[PDB]
Amino acid sequence: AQADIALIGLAVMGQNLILNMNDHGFVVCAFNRTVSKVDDFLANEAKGTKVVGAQSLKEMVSKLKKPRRIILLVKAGQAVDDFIEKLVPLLDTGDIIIDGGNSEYRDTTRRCRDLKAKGILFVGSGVSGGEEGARYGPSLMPGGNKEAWPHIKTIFQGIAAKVGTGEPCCDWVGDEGAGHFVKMVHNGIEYGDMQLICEAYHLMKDVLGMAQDEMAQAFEDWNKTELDSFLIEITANILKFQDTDGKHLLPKIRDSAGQKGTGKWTAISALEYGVPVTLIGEAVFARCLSSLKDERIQASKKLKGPQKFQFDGDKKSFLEDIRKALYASKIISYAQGFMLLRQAATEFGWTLNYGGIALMWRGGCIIRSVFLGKIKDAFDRNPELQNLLLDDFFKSAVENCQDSWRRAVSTGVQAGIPMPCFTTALSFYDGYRHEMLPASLIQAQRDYFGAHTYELLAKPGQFIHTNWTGHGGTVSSSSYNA
Amino acid sequence: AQADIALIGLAVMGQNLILNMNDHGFVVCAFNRTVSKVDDFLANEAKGTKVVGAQSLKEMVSKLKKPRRIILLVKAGQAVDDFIEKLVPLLDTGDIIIDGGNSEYRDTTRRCRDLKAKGILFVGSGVSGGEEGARYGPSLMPGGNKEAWPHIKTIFQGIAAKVGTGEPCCDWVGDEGAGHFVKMVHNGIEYGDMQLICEAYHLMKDVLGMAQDEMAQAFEDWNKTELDSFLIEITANILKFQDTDGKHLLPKIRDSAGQKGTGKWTAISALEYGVPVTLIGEAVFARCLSSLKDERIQASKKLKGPQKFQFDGDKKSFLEDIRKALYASKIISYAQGFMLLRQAATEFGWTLNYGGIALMWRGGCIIRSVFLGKIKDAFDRNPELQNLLLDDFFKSAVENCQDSWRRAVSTGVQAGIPMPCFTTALSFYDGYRHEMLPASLIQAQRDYFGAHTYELLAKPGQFIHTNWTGHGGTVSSSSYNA
Ligand SMILES: NC(=O)c1ccc[n+]([C@@H]2O[C@H](COP(=O)([O-])OP(=O)(O)OC[C@H]3O[C@@H](n4cnc5c(N)ncnc54)[C@H](OP(=O)(O)O)[C@@H]3O)[C@@H](O)[C@H]2O)c1
Ligand SMILES: NC(=O)c1ccc[n+]([C@@H]2O[C@H](COP(=O)([O-])OP(=O)(O)OC[C@H]3O[C@@H](n4cnc5c(N)ncnc54)[C@H](OP(=O)(O)O)[C@@H]3O)[C@@H](O)[C@H]2O)c1
Ligand SMILES: [Cl-]
Ligand SMILES: [Cl-]
Ligand SMILES: [Cl-]
Ligand SMILES: [Cl-]
Ligand SMILES: [Cl-]
Ligand SMILES: [Cl-]
Repeated sequence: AQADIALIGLAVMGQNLILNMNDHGFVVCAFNRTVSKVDDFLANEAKGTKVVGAQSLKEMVSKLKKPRRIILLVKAGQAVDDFIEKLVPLLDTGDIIIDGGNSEYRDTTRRCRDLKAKGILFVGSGVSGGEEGARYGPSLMPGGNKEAWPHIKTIFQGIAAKVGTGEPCCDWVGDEGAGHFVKMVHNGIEYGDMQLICEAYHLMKDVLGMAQDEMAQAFEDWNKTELDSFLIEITANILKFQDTDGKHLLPKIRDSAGQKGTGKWTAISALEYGVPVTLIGEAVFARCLSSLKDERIQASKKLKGPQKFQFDGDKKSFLEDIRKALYASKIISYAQGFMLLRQAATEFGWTLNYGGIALMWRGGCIIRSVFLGKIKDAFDRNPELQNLLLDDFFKSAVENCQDSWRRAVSTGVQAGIPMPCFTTALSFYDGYRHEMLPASLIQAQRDYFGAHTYELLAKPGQFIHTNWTGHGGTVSSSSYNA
Repeated sequence: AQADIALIGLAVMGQNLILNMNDHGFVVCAFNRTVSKVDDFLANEAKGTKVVGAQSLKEMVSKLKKPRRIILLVKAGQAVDDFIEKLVPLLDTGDIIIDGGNSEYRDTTRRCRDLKAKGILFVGSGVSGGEEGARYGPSLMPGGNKEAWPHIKTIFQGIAAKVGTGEPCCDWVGDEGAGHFVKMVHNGIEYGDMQLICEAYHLMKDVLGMAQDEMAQAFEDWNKTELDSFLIEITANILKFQDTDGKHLLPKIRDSAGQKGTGKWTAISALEYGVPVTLIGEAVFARCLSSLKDERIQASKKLKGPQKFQFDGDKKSFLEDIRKALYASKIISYAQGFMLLRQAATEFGWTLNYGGIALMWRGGCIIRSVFLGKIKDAFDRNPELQNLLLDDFFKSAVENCQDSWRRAVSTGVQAGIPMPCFTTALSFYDGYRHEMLPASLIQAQRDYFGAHTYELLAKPGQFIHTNWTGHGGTVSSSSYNA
């Protein structure tokens, strides 16, 4: 019983998080399905550390101080269940397993309940920050069996990104799958932000005809203002980056985006619970569309765009327009994200601290933005805040960007530039701010062909069927949603 | 053994389909969970028919000619499984159960396999056309256990809508859940169409300031050309329709769209299998957004739109623009739908006849369109057609609408009119026709923060990790999708 904690999984996240814990003075026992990788790790990256290895689960468990604490950082899915099944017979009541991978929240909820019945404390925790964050200070979103929290708080908050006054970007999120749900939403917002950034870049490149380094500079400048954020920052660096041959690397890269599930899950959750998280939807679909690379090559030969477009305006003015469009859309991204969190708390009874979640994102986090503090403030003033757009800071920002936003989109449309996210964000804003929508026509159509019934504005809750054609029956469908 | 067939479920679809079969000379045994409704039906709507009723399943089954044929038209979900469980003990090998409701295809696949093992032939069939279609001639999309097809073909094709030369809008779709899958896609396309129509109506109302009856006329006119279709037709009727007090009915209707699952399922399937069916996604979320009626009233108080917009152009010219925009977007809706069908065939091994499916939609069907014949022709010319937009008829149509399309959207944007479907449709067109997309930047970002690796254009399939920051490690994540 010499090791403070064990970690399973020796890819980018596992190796780096191990070294982080080591640097903070914790003895860590490393393990991996492919056992050869343990030795390779101890002989290289962990060469001069306190890290110890195991050749088997049995051995790994035996090295742990009680209550034993084991972290899993492996590919999400069956692998996590595989390890749990093997560990349970080796563990004692009160022992703790922490899944730090990108697992679906429903899986986490299930595992949490199963293991609790067996006396084992299960934590499902989101980890943000990628390689760098794992190595030096990640954002941690722990949820599950809170009985575990007291036994992991010290390590977790110990290694977590610290901000300003030294406050850790890691606090208990809530019960069962709450941690992984929050992490899911984190990735939804991330997907959205990345896609919007791509659309800005596409406008800079193809409407304004800017050079790679010129665009790098634009992002670098944007990073000093309201758009101050991790993603804007690295985009600037990416645009600057030169390959060993002196040419820029980005233009050499294949334009087919991968995805590993979290974005998709966010969109699916939104659909299942009826939350209009439109940006994430378009972001995921945009990745799918880019995957059709071969099709797009084919299509580019037959489908023509706007034939006669030339940008005849002030490039500098339009660049600023792009900036403001990006800012407003970024705001919608986050607002939708928080709508989804609020909906989850309602669906599952999780007591989520929205302001707190915002604070956890200030460091070691992919969606770190200068305005996360503003989000916290918003929920402080009004914990029941129904939407970020209703808070003054965000309402004002969007109001100030609105003109530029519409200008950028209209121009984009005229130029033939794909802006799935810019447009969906604006459509959402325009939809959400409208007291009357044409959805009443949808109701009329449904009642007309399917007898689904509808309600009058003047008396909501009472459903009616109308004999639209004058030749229909009286027997209608029932009024229900599904 | 006097009845030819039984049907369970006495709401709009069931009552009407029973009367349809009765008119074609088939003796039908009616049943329902709430048995009192059986007698009510025989005493009223079926008062002068050959319909017979049962007071129990046992009694209903005993009235059927072998092989026994039972149709289920009840609310999708558990209720279907409930009846199957109760029926199986009463049935003989070779008997046939037909689920005509809007069931999820995965449920249908499962039921089909389970019952096959028990000697019972299961058909899952989509039914289109609503009340009027059920009553006089529906589109029928039968799939499941093909051993049943010969035993139901006569009745099914008998009551199905007939087109032109008298060909029935009903043929065998494919194995297991294929029928219900096709039906799901049908509803996806339908949701998309309806939402597009609402957006055109919104533009007519709020940009062009047209009167109800004037807009009614516009749709009536549009229904004579390329937009000739069921939904355009009924929209014209709905706009004209006056309540008992002489005022138009539509403006009295509450602005909150319901949904019963199929649209949502389509979008989810699309996400799960990586097909960019963007229109259905926006259509479903638009309904969700409309449901936030109370929130929208609140938001309309705080969130301002474009302050200084006045339409200063030719109304007639812009009305035509809207028409062309609608047409192009409608085309995208169907194109996306068939991409999903193609994907399903691949995923599940279903041998789907795309042209045949288009033909089934020509009558008694909510998405009846004048150009369904064109879709059939396209797949005739090229059964491997990867996308409708690649066919000359559709390529040309979109090419001719393109200008008006962008004009409509750009104007809509400036006026502050929500166009989630118009804009997603156009974004998708612009994305799909582009050989190069900014997705390369997403790949760069992913590799930069998460070491997800990427490929070079010049050598696809070989994944690389780059040390973007110059201070990172060599251990990356693995390259995989999920
Ligand atoms: N309405 C349309 O235009 C449309 C078009 C095509 C297909 N469909 C599908 O066809 C099916 C029938 O649609 P519909 O609109 O006619 O009726 P519905 O409103 O969807 O369902 C009402 C029928 O389902 C029965 N039912 C509800 N819950 C039940 C339960 N728990 N156990 C047993 N029976 C139950 C009701 O029986 P009780 O009388 O005892 O309550 C009634 O007979 C549905 O699956 C629908 O999705 C609908
Ligand atoms: N990469 C990131 O920037 C990022 C950021 C935050 C969180 N995460 C999440 O954290 C976890 C680790 O991510 P990662 O990128 O470091 O690695 P990864 O590529 O997602 O997974 C590789 C690790 O999982 C193990 N593994 C794969 N399949 C397995 C199976 N069937 N049974 C047992 N182990 C299996 C591998 O073991 P072997 O060596 O034996 O093959 C290896 O240790 C993932 O769940 C990921 O979603 C990733
Ligand atoms: Cl991640
Ligand atoms: Cl605490
Ligand atoms: Cl050609
Ligand atoms: Cl339907
Ligand atoms: Cl045949
Ligand atoms: Cl106010």
